[PDB]
Amino acid sequence: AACERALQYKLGDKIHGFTVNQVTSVPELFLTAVKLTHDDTGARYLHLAREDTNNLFSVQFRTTPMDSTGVPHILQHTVLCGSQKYPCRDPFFKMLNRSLSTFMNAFTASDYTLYPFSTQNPKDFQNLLSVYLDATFFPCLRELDFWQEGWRLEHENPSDPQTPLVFKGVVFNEMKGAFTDNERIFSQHLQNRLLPDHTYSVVSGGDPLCIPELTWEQLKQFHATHYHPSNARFFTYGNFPLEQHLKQIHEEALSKFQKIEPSTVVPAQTPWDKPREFQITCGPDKQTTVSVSFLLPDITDTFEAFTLSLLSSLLTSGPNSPFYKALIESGLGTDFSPDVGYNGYTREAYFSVGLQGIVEKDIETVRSLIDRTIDEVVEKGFEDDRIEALLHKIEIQMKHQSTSFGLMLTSYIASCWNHDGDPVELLKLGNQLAKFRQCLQENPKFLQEKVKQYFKNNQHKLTLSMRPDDKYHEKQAQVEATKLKQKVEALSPGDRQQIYEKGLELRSQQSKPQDASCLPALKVSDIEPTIPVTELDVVLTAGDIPVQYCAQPTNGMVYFRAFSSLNTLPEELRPYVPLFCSVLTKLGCGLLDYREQAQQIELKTGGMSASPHVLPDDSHMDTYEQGVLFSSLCLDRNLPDMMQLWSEIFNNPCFEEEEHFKVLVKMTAQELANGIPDSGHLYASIRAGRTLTPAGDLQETFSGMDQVRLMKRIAEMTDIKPILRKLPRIKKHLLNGDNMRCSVNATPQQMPQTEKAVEDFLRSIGRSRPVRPHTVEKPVPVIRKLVMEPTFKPWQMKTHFLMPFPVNYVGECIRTVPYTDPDHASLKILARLMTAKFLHTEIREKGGAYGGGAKLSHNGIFTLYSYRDPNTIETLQSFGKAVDWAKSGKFTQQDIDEAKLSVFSTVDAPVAPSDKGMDHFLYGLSDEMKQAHREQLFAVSHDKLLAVSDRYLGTGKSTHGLAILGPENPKIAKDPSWIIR
Ligand SMILES: [Zn+2]
Repeated sequence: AACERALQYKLGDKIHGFTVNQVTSVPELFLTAVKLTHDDTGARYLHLAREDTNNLFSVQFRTTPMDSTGVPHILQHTVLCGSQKYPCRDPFFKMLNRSLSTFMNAFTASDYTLYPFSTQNPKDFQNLLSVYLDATFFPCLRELDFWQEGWRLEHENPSDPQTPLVFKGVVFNEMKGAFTDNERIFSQHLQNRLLPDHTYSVVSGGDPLCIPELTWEQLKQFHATHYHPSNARFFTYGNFPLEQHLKQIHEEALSKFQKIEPSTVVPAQTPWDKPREFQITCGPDKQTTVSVSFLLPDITDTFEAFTLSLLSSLLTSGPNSPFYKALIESGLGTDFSPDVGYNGYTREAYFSVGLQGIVEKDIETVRSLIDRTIDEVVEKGFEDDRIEALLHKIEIQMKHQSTSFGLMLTSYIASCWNHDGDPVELLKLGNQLAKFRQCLQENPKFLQEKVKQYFKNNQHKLTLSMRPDDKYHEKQAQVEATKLKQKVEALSPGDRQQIYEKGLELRSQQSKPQDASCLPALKVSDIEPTIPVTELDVVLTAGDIPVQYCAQPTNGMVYFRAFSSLNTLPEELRPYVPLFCSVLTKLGCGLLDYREQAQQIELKTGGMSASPHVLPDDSHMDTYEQGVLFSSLCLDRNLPDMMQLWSEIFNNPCFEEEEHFKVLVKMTAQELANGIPDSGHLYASIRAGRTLTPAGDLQETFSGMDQVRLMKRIAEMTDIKPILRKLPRIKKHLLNGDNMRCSVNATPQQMPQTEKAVEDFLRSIGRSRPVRPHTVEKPVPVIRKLVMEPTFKPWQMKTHFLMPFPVNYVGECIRTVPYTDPDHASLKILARLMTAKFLHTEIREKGGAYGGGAKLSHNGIFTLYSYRDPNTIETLQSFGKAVDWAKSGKFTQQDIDEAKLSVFSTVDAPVAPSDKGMDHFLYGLSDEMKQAHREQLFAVSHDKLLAVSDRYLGTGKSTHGLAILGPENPKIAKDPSWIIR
């Protein structure tokens, strides 16, 4: 075992230029931590040895911008554009298709940049390690790679210098879209105002109005100052041998450097003498946000950070928390303000609390309630059972097995490590918990004293309020048009000529097919021919309810799911099903009111939820399954309590709870509205697909813009009673055992108790004709009752949702073929091929959009999309040209092999013990069906790819749907084939 092998390392051991400084067992996480330092550079290393085949590498640099140009963000994009050992264009994106990685990305936080990848293949790991090391330490930083990724002046037609110069660039648009999210605007300003003295006062990602101030030389300087191994932290996780990692890191990078003292220290924020307050504005959607925030200690004091994080949870988490009762239940707002709770990304942490959706006349009342709540907590402290619930919640987080543990761990330790803290102390949760408990036993006023010290008597307090401006982005555009004009007018004739020539040069480099034989690569033969079979046992229970049991190493956790059909539900009630689902476990049950119920759920489970699903059939486009998925998890010992809760929720849910219902509705509506820009492409594609299949229509109703708008309507109702009365009607057709199947994932030793607890639940719920005339029994590989609409006819629609956004989100959906159709595998390969070889270049590289690609869903919907796109019309035109390119067959066998690697990267991604058997449980596909599909994927050839392109994607071949979220577009507005919404 990897963790055992690492215990053999001794202090003082020398390995490939590193010295072992510490070896620590962390048995609660089944791992051994090895701390090392590189001898010559002083670079810090942490290896977490654990029996996990999904290994991760990351390198972290302390990056401290002193302006809002976004230099560390733009640098992060640019280092991935070519390096000394791999000078070809775009090593990172190319490696995405030459690898079987489980994760490959890069992130820029406020004061660090982090470069992680993960994979379960050891050769692949070495390959990706060499590319990442070369990119971060020896990057090309070519002027034109920057122009592409950062910002540039470019003629609207690069080969026509009489066309106007405009701003373009990937990060430029990425950040425009990031600050389309009004919570992100608030969150950025909060940090900037609370920590105004140093690096934390600026916009590290890039303020769009500041980006064009960035120069190429500034970009290179920032790299020279921050990207030295003395300024870095190296991290590996998993069961691959440490020695090979150290050998690569030393020989390919660190051996070329000597020790420096980096000029990258982030100094302490000097505490204020008196609180401050500020007001800002932000875009339209009466709706004022206000928060109060407090500066907290240095996160490098790990136990104090741990204590304050838990304290922040006690203060703000759930309907029983003091701030929830005082602020959310007050009905003064819709939801908590952004970044509520503990914020520990910055050298000094901070706590924040407040509300959004408040009428401006209520700001002072909110501020007063915040102060009154603090005084009350100081005086009365916290309920002991809530503290037990929190410690229980942490136990669940400790025991639950995830597939991305390495990524979670490096992200969790990053900020503390950034400021020379000790990441190993962060891993010792058992110690931290025990010390926290001992601190409660020894001082009964421990938490009260902490609240008094950090909240009541703390002068470093910020009140920030934000109010919408209906012309927010318009004013930004006007300022941008202004700055553009100033730059352009300043151009000498030589400058204009340089811009023209370099623009043409960049376009050429973006167009010319290039040799990539530089990069390492796996081969298709490195893909496993078959997959391990999933073992499950289906037992008919409580008569004829099928229950699926899947024994897994869940580490003492039980995962329960029940699926209940929607086939008997009157169709008029369908749009209210998502609302029903969101409040079902939150309104109280039986003798438990909503507060008692929340406490029991927090104390006894890791969560209990219901959600509506539409599950497409594997063989027929116009057949689907519809129902509600009930999902929960708990520790072994709490299983009977969990099922008792499910029994009460199914039998006696509190549908008379009108007050709390209104709170939940307004929270849900607020959250759905806030999340639109971040998921803009998803909303576009859901709309575009809604007229293509019966399932698609239902999905729009459940989770599309229609559902967002319905929730917003409901949240504005003066009398919510007519809605509330629909809930019992829904309960009647759903909360029973008439059309149900369940699943259980647990350890084989926990299985026997679980079968009994599950049987009792099923016997405890109600028992004893589909509203659709055509229902069909589809046996598995459990009879599922599906809806088929044999007279469904797809039709084309084009919808433009007018949004006050500075960028666009575009979706085009095309009806193709279901999973078991042999052409499905070809279309799946084609989606990645088109993304990698056409769409990424046209839409992102040339266009400047943050994202552009194609994908194929299980339902057979082929979707082309863009994300944070400055274009609309040109993007739709590129979709058409992508199809023309596919039909031309102008791609190589190597391009196809790379598309396969990419697809299999996704398809063969690790599945958590809790999620095993879910493919079978939900979609009813057996291992035999998946393996057949896998073989079809392996057999996809060049001739098949051009055939399916012509057969399904060509004009007039299949039905298409289109949707756009974005601002006014004159051309679309004048086209009567477009619906404006
Ligand atoms: Zn970025």
